[PDB]
Amino acid sequence: KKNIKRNVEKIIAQWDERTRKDFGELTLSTGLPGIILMLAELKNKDNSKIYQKKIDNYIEYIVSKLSTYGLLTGSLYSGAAGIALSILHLREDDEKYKNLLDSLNRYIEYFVREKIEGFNLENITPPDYDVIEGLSGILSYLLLINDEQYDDLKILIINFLSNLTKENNGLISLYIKSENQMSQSESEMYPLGCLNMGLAHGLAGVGCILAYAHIKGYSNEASLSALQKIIFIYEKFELERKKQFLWKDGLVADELKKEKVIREASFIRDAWCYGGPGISLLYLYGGLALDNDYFVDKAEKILESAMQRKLGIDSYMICHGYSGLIEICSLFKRLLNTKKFDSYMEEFNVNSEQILEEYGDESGTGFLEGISGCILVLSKFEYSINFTYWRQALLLFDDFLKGG
Ligand SMILES: [Zn+2]
Repeated sequence: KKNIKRNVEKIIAQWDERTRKDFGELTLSTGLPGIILMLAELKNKDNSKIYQKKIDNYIEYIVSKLSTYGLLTGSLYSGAAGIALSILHLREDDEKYKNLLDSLNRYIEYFVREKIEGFNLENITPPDYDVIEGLSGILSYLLLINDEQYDDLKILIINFLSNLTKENNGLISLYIKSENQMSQSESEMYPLGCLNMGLAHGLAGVGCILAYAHIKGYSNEASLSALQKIIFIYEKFELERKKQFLWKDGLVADELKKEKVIREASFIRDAWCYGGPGISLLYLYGGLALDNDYFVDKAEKILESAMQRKLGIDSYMICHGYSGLIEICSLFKRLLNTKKFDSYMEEFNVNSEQILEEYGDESGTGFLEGISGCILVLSKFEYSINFTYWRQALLLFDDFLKGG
């Protein structure tokens, strides 16, 4: 397939122009860190010395912007952890990469410690704890660093997350008040608030990160109890019968008090960020971390249901499109050696040319929603050695069974 090369070239031209002349451009979500990851994964390819030059260009461009403006966030998708993830594989190549990563890490530790200190549980909102902007996503990156100086930070985050699974409002903690929803659509969708049940912004994501922390060597009775409780909550509120393997995006106070779903959702979708595909990671990781065969076997059934169904899928993007579903299947196959998703993976790769050509320009070039995320997926099918840690950003943990 010669069409990856053409597309990459145009992406490079877009970013060469942009750097020759805003906040978004330093983010994993939409900016240079996602671009650096896509190009870095193309190292086997013929133009890889040109690609490494661009990477270094974009890196120097990044430090220059950091030196002038600073960062306001340590977050995986908008802050220092996403920038650090994007260059982590270069750590031992040159002193300049290691120097940059050390700065990022110290800022991250400062950032997290400062966040936990000024935390007010009454104002708890998803970016506090979540994958995209919060501590779960930051921990995903942190757990790739083997330096024991970060042990204290890791444990501080782990304890802080676990404690959010405790009952508060009499009963509550992770519950989000209507006022503290991330946008007004959600404020109006949830006028009495909700417990967010998505991977990206909710309970599954905390669960995954706690399971991953345990296999990495970082857990205590309380974090394991947080993980168990999270899975128990998924098991309790799972939809039934014709809606087996489905979950609403959010659970409201009364439903939680009743311990059943009361009001049906208007819109559930099959996505990484919300719904079955992302939720299947919780069961997979929980099942492997807790040595529960039932959870692992359920994880497969949940994902398989979503692959069959593809509820709400209208694009090939990572976040809530088909490339994200595919990459999750590829992770299942890698860890379990399951053949269940082989046909979907094969069909996606057969359709690869049409996927890139019809890929919207409206989604931009970035990782999370843009074309470069799709290229990353397609590229690791063609050459499965990962030169980078890009998968960490999606909580796809290739090392989950490598131990600690
Ligand atoms: Zn999404």
